[PDB]
Amino acid sequence: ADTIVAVELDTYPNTDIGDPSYPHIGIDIKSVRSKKTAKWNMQNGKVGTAHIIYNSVDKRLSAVVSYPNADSATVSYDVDLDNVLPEWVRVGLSASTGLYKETNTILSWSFTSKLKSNSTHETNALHFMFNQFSKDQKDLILQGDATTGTDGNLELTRVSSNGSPQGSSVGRALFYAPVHIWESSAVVASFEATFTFLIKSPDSHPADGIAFFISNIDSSIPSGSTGRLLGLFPDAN
Amino acid sequence: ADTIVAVELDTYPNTDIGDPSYPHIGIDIKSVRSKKTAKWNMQNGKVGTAHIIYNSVDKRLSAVVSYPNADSATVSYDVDLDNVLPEWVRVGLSASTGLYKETNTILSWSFTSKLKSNSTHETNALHFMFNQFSKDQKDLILQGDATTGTDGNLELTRVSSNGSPQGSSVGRALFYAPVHIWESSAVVASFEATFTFLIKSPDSHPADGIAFFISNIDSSIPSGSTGRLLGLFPDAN
Amino acid sequence: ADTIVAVELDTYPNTDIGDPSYPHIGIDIKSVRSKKTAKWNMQNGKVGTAHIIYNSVDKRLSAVVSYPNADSATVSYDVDLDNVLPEWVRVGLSASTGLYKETNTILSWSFTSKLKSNSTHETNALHFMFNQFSKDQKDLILQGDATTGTDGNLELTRVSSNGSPQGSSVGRALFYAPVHIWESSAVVASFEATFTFLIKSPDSHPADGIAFFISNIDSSIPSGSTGRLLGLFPDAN
Amino acid sequence: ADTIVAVELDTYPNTDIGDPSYPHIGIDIKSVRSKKTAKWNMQNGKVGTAHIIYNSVDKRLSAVVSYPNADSATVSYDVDLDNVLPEWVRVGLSASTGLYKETNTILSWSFTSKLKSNSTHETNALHFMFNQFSKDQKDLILQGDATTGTDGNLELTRVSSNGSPQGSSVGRALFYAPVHIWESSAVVASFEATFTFLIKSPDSHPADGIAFFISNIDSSIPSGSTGRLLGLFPDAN
Repeated sequence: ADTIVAVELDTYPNTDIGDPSYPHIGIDIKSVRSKKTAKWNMQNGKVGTAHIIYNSVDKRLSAVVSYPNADSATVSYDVDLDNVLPEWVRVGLSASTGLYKETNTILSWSFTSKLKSNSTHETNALHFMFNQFSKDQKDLILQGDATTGTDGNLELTRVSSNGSPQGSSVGRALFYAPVHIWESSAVVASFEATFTFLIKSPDSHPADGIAFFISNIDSSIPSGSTGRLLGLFPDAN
Repeated sequence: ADTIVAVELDTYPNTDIGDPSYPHIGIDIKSVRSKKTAKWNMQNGKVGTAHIIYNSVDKRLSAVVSYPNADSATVSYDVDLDNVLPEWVRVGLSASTGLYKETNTILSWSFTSKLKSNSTHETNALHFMFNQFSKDQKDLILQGDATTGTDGNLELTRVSSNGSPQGSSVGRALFYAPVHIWESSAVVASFEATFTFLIKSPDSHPADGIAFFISNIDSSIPSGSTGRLLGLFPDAN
Repeated sequence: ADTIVAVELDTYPNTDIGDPSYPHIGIDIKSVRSKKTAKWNMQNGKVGTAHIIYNSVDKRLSAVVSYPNADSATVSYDVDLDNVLPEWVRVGLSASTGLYKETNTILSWSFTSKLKSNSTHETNALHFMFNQFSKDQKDLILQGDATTGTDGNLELTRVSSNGSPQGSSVGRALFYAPVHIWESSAVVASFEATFTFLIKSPDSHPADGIAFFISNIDSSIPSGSTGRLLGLFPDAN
Repeated sequence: ADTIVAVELDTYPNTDIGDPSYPHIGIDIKSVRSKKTAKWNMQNGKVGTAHIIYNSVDKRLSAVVSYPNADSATVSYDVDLDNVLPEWVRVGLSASTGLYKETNTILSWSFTSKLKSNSTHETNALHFMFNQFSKDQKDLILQGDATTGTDGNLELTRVSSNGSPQGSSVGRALFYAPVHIWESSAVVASFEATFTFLIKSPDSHPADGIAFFISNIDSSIPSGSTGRLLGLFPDAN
């Protein structure tokens, strides 16, 4: 029943559901079948960085993903988020594995949201930055297999003692406080998110991916959303 | 049972419990009997601004209160907050009225918290800014008589339709997300808070005050904490 | 010879050079003949707010202008700033009067610029905020008739002792430090500017306007750029 | 003739001028003879981080220096900066070598300054962050042997082609824009600086150190200020 808007880092393409034949970054609006995609030259075992931006004037959701010493990949999609999401939402990170696997490690995550009203100097804002995750992270709602504190990192999916990633795993982390993305008097609403990740797999075909998402505040992991469903969607429709 | 650290803007001095004979700003550490106070030339009906700062290196809690076109009042107290408060806390605003009354209106509130670890570029941070309050403020926990949306403001205590403040009222507003003020690897922890208020009363002796406070995450208004207890303390001890 | 990109608040339309028949907001790219315009319901004597945003991924310059209690005006233009401006630029405010006049008062101005590289956590940033201007503002380059300190405000054009605006006046204020808007390794470059202004005139036809601009670092007021040229352009071509 | 306030990371103690017998961090107020010092367990070849903080209410300059996986060193000194420095200043980094040497590499540098007035919401601020230095850094004033762009870093002292540090070298980098640290209506003025450095030397006795400093805007490297004088002082008095 959840309303999901997500930017996915898809490591394992599922050609049967519309995905192109290569790893890619995509913009999902209420469906795992990305509205827009871009080729992503994913690097197994390297730390990458994803930047997501949006503003209510342009109504364009854009994302850039890069690795040090390499060219970046970019994808954009024209979408009015006020027509898709509710006034109050929660933001988070999600990841999954299935028959194929990979570590879905988050080393840092920052988010800034601003609502500027027509009143003079009337700016509402929220900003959080995690460069370090502790074992008891009270400002995060951890769902599924997600855990914090392992090396000061956030492990979205299960990783065994020896560091090996596990299959059929799903986990998400949402910021505790709801985020206001629309107000009747707002002249401009905008946000920017940044996260660094480490996707590693002993396999030649790692899976399934990581996604930054925005949802209704009471969002929970849908049943059997491991694998291609990224812990965000109930089905492949 | 709550653990309270507060900076109070005391409009009605209670000489019977140690308060000096004039309105004052004070620093309360687990007791309504301020550890330190400073004369405050309170102005009925004018908008004022309070700034509170602290850092774990200096271990000094300081606050400054001012009104436009006037000199400010300042108070400081040497206190190691790690020895008083738990690792995770919630921050908020509290106010009360008793036999004497006043409006306890908050027009804006900002807070910034930073935890810097010994790891290179390892900074965790939280920042929120409210310059406008809407009727349904989901990122705030409103307790007691506190309400939002009235003129885009936060009314900590009850105010009737005609704008007149009510007696025997108590209310608090806490930010939804818990705040991390200590971590084993932190080299410096600091915060700064700023809020603008409007205290107005048709009476010559307005009461009782507004306080910025930090407490255990599950803090609630103590029984019969109206009046001099500022919705923070269970007794005058 | 200067390279100018500007967002103008045009109070006096010059139909002879292409302007629509009403006050408007426009986006100027190296010419006073706006590439794009939008109707602006200017209010004589009221304080307004302008917000300008841009990012290198979307390559879209957008601006929103509003007044309290009123609907806002918005204008956007698709332009790659890297193809127009040099790597290093200076940002500022400009205003002019001619036969017709108005006060071109700036009460506040903020600017944030970010350059994010492909290196992990490699973010360069610049941010300044002026909510108050002092008589000797060393971090601003004042050109022409611009002065600071009058009521803690920045007066872009000459205003006499009695508060009356003067005709045939031109002035600009640029931030002292050059701003970096492009780097070979940058994956995303973005900026946002906000300023509050007070345009007042004893006349029914106030003139000429205020503009936020970006230019080459050594930019100076072109000869005879009073009136319609806004202290930015050498001619009306 | 310059007015200097500095926080030094002294790698080579000069017992003849008062320094303790070990590497240390010190707070210098117009003299190379530190007002206060603290033992610093310097690590040759490791990247460290220094944090400096101050505010006009407490009038206490504090600094913390740390390395990953190690305990930090801290030093504080009670000093009213308004009684030492002029209203407008420039901030920067300085370093030197003499008969003994070391690399004085800066990998990142951030600074935030705030001036809060008694007027409602009257906050002036300046913030810059360098996580990357380019060959032509126009927003920095480089003095002496200082250069940028080498590996995206700032080399305060001369380093040859093969990476070996050179002796008798001195260099400084100041932020281009002057910084306002006092205003007649300011109720609180504060700043915080953070920089990461890499001090490496092929020698067992590296020298001489790095210092974060604040000075009059027109400050220049004093004659023969190599070695123990850190490019900041004209003599050892």
